[PDB]
Amino acid sequence: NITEEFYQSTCSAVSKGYLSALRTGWYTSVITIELSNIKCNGTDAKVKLIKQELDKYKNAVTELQLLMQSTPATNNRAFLGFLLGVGSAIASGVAVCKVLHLEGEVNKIKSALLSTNKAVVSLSNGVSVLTFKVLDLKNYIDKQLLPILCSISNIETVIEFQQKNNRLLEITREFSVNAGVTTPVSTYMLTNSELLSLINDMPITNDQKKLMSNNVQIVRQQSYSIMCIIKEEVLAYVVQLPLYGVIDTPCWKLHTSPLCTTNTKEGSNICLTRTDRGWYCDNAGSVSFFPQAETCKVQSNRVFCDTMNSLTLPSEVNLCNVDIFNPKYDCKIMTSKTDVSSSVITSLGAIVSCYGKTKCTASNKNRGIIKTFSNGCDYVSNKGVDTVSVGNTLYYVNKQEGKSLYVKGEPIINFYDPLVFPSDEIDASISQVNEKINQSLAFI
Amino acid sequence: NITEEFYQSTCSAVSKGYLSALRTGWYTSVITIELSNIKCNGTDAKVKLIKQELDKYKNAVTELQLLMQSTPATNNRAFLGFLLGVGSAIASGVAVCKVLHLEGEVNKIKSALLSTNKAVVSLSNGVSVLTFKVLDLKNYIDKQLLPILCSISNIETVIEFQQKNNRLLEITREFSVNAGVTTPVSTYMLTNSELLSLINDMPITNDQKKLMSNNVQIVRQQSYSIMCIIKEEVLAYVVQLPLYGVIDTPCWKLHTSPLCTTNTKEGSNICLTRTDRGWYCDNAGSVSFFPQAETCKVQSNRVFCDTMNSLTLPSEVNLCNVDIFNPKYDCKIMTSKTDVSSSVITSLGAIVSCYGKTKCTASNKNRGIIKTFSNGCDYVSNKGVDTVSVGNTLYYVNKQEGKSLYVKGEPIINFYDPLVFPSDEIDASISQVNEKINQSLAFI
Amino acid sequence: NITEEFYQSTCSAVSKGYLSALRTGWYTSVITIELSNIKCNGTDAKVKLIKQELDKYKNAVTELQLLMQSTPATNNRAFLGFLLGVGSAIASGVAVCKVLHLEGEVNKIKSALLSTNKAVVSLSNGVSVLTFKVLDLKNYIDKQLLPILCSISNIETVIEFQQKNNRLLEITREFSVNAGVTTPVSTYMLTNSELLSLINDMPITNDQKKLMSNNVQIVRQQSYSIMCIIKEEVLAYVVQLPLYGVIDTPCWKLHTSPLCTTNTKEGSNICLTRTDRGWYCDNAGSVSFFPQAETCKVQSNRVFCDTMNSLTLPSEVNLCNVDIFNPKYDCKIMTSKTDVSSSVITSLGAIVSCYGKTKCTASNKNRGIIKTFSNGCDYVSNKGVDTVSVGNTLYYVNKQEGKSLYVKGEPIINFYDPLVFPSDEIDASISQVNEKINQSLAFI
Ligand SMILES: *[C@@H]1O[C@H](CO)[C@@H](O)[C@H](O)[C@H]1NC(C)=O
Ligand SMILES: *[C@@H]1O[C@H](CO)[C@@H](O)[C@H](O)[C@H]1NC(C)=O
Ligand SMILES: *[C@@H]1O[C@H](CO)[C@@H](O)[C@H](O)[C@H]1NC(C)=O
Repeated sequence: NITEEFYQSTCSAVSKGYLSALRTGWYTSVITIELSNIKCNGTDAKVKLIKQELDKYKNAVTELQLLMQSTPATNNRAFLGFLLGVGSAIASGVAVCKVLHLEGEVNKIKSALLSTNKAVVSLSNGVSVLTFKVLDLKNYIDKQLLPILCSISNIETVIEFQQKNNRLLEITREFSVNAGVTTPVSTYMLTNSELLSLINDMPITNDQKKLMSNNVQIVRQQSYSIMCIIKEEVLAYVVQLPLYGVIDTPCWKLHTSPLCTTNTKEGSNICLTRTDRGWYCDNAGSVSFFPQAETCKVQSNRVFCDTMNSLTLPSEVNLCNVDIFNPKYDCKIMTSKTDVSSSVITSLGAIVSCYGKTKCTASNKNRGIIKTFSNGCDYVSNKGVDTVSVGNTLYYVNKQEGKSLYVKGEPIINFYDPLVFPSDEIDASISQVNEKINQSLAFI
Repeated sequence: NITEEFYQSTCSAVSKGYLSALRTGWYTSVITIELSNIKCNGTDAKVKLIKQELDKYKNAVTELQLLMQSTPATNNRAFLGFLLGVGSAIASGVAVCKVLHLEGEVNKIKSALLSTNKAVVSLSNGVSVLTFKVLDLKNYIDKQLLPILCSISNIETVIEFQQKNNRLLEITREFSVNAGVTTPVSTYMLTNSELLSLINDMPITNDQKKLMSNNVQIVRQQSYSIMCIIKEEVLAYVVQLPLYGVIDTPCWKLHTSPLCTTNTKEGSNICLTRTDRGWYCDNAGSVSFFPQAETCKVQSNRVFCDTMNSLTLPSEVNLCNVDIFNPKYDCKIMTSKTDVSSSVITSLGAIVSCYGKTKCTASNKNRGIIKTFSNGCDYVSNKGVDTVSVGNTLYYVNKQEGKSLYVKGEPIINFYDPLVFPSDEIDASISQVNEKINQSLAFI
Repeated sequence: NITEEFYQSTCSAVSKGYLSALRTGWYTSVITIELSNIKCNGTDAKVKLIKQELDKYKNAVTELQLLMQSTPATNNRAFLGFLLGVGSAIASGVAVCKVLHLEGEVNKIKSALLSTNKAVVSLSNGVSVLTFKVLDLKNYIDKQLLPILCSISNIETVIEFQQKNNRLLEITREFSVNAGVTTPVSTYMLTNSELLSLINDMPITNDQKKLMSNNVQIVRQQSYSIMCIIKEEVLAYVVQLPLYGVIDTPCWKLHTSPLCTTNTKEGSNICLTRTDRGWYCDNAGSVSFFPQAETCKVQSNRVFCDTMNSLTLPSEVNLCNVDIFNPKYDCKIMTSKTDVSSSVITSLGAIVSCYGKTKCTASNKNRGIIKTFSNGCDYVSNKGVDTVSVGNTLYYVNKQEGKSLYVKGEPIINFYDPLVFPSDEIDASISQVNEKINQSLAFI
């Protein structure tokens, strides 16, 4: 299943054996709530609580109408994460909400949901969306609360109205503190049973349905709830769900740590770090590279990522793991003189970069220290090891089952003459450093 | 209204036509909740629920008193975002909460709100703050719950007490998971009707009132709720609201993308990227520049930003868009050899940086691909285009109405000799690169 | 108590007088909720609300069981913050949740909590954890709701069941929008009274107990709630609490701002910035350095940090404050030509970097401007000063009591010849710049 390989030559480790679940597109659906357009002298304590809860309903509608006085929009951005492009996440959902403001477009939705709660509607611009009516407050108020307008009430209707109205109030609270765009999509916007049935009635493959149904918590974190329109007794908000066009392709996570020399005199040390760490997944002949591995969510061996946070690299980028000096791909590195100690916890072990006077160890629960790292970059597997200490920092290692492979090799930092080594190169590569050394050497 | 101009020479696009709403200061207000200092043998099921809800009230007060055992403080920080300064956001509100601990200062507030819920109070240090009493639990408990202390109760008082007490419990929950400082300000801290009336009774211009009232959801996201003091049956917490001293000045958003050469042999390419992307707004003879455009919130054509996240640049910075080689301002760029493909979704179109073997296209809903980008930096408008693909990444473009202008020009990267081009310069400019090239040329 | 020293030579200020509270480890506890495995024809309005609330209970259990279809895991990352290592925060808690899936392990917990709500249990792998039963829904349903299965009910049982079931529903909502791992730990996962007693029954020093009890809001923000297992009528989720192995050691916060020359001709200026800003705390003969001071939480004079976000540096790093040219430690700086104006609000004052044509002032509430900064880097104390203005940005200063010391000195940027000054060095030091200048000088 999950395996790992550490490369002593480049101070890096690769965790193989994962499967992909990349979000490639969006599916926009319209969630609706039918409202009541409702306009005594009694002071009954049972009806006073009804008038109180009914005023919470009037204010919620007014608050949401005041909220839609403008076009919904989220804040847009317009190691190697700074190389990414800039997208507009809710651009697809906003385009669907723009259509619902066209005249007669809401009446098309209101009539389709007249005899059922769930319907597919083709909009005027051509988009085929799935529409869902999740709360019929119009039917409840006009059939139960209106016949009391008095003092013909009971305590059982006060409780039932507070329950039905509570969802509208909570949806309002979320939109009020999020400027009408929320993520992840809470259970008030879409309950678990509603989401599961929404996924089932969705035009996707059987493999996409089973994937989304077995990982609904991830689907929520990758969805947006966009407040849309209140018109003609209909409250509509667009839910924007992820499409996983890439499923079950190989994925692997590259971990990197600084590789420095271990000379005794302080300051005369040179360092080198592979900057291409992150998640990699095979995707359509290329490799989708996610520089900020903190953007992907891992469930057992499934990896959920968003292509918006990816670069599309040639598959030859994998050669940097075996031979960082290969002539087919220019492997990205950074150079530095900052030889500070740290550790990187991998999927099945821990990389340790111990330099200077730092105390680096690997311990077990009952027995204590079992390995003492010397100066340089080293690695230990989580088999038999429970914690790793670098300086004053205690790292817990991941206790997942898997086999690691230690690939011995000469650290490539030893191949560089420190006198002509180009320190302080942040976005560099093997060929750039060689081109810079060749200039410094010719100038001597 | 909204227009856009793409500059082929520098691979950048400017979106003009926006209006400003910059937060320049803070207005601190004091929100109060009057508490009851309350100290049978019956087992009535109606009174047992009252004793349960009353114990939730006692614990909430104790939890908030335990919360104020120290001075409230938020975590402080002390492309071009690293050039920003460091502020203390709640420093103004904390100074107001420090005054409320002075003796007799709380009694001044308690007496001002005796005959009304809303009052302006001048504190001892000279600050004139607006005080609001939003919940009188003291009056409810002492007039309704105290007369039952028994078993003279009904179910209608159990429900009404749970409703009034629920707000205090929720305010407590928020402060417990936020260390007494919350943002945005939820509807439990300040309801929509309370906030709107607070804005109305605020000493500001009529233009500031209408702006804040039409964008209350933004005012929440730019406000802080600071837990303050519990003393003498009074629960006080400071709400810190934004002041928009700059309103309706021109704003524009600068989008930049890497500009590289398109030579066939891999690695021999040089790249150049304008680093001055972000939001720009005219402000008091200068230009307020926001390097991280993700910090500003856009509502239709209004742009809400915080001057704390801005630099104050000369208005001559606008010359970099027309002539990046102008002698009046040193335009900021970065150099690199990393020619990776990406796209930047603009307000009215999309910039495409296609390099190497990447497949870059622009498509429509029904018809599919309509443009195939060649190697280099190019642009397409959202008119007729719905999606843009770079590699394995699908970008949805913004469907907002507006007119774009394509300004043809020679890409400035072609003006540089690659042999003496200074690659890997992150925080550089046009003059710095020229000064570095002149040194490499003189040394040959 | 709190003091501050500004160094005019290096444009930096140190705030001394704080005490440490560094998280060094984790303590995992198991929170349990006993569930009821429950399987009429009446339409009574009192029993219909019971069947409604009972179906919310069935769905909550089903939703949580569907949530555990995989191993819980959070998104992992694998000025000087980029030098930090990479940990797995919930690795310790996940290893405890992995043990609860072993057969018979849950039955050990179920029997220990049979006669009490609070117990210490030694697991099969050897870990001694504290187990807590916080909700016995099994006892409530089987003793009160089961005897009605009808129409023997009252309204007092509908309210009491909605109250007890509400906590399970809220715990479910949090786990649904967080993929089973939440932080901070809300009051639904662990109430304030439960947490305080959990801290009391914890195997730690008396000093750790009093510290955690007086700062429970911080303990929440540094804890994780990990959804674990639902097996044999037991709902278990692991709460992972911080261990503060370092307490009451000296801490100080280093603030830095750009130091530039003030020549009249634009562009001919060189800049220099100390990059070692952040929090420093004495820790076990070394110094724990936190490069991103926004990760530490300050309560009065106590500083709560996490060693996972720290580097372990020699105590000689403190010499950079008095003598940045000391031969014992290579002080980290960055070089630049970007002379932009900004301010840094310190604990007791404000650093001002005024360059070019920027208007930099320091004002008071009633009197207005009292100091006008000239070009260069300067400092003002919060005594008598309420606000600081740099350009169009208004900074409020911290009004905390304390004494500042202005240490006069020649700005070290004046010691460098601009013709051979190495601009655009991001991760550099004093010795690196000298080594680069010596090369440029020998080449002339
Ligand atoms: C200089 O370039 C040549 C050819 O590209 C290469 O073989 C040699 O190793 C380079 N020199 C250094 C010091 O990297
Ligand atoms: C060198 O500097 C001069 C004057 O500043 C300028 O005209 C020339 O273009 C520079 N050379 C290069 C290669 O940029
Ligand atoms: C060159 O190095 C020597 C010895 O390390 C030092 O004394 C001198 O100041 C350096 N020169 C410059 C310009 O920094």
